[PDB]
Amino acid sequence: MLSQTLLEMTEQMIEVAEKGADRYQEGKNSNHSYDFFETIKPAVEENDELAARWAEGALELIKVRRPKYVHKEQIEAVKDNFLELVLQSYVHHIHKKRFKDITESVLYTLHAVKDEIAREDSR
Repeated sequence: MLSQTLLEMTEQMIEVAEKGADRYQEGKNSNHSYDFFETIKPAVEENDELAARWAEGALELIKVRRPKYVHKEQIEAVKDNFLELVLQSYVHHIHKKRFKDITESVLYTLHAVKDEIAREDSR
């Protein structure tokens, strides 16, 4: 792989998360029934694939050279929170505070990985 791929995947997840946050808020304000098999399920499946490939790349990144601000446990925690964030953006059952907490957690780790990449890619 190239750090370039990881970076793109990182930015893709950030966008999924930010667009997800807006979808969540819009759903709480004025609910809309999203289709399960045609929209929700495929969104989770696609993002599940994205998250897995990202994690493997992120983990590779930290093994080759010990990064300054990102560690394994942090990378591993993204998956479950990210997937919950995706599902809830459509069904929005969880409360505002909880949605914010997982979104904040996911975004920070994503930004951290992004920072490490840029820092090490610039030598």
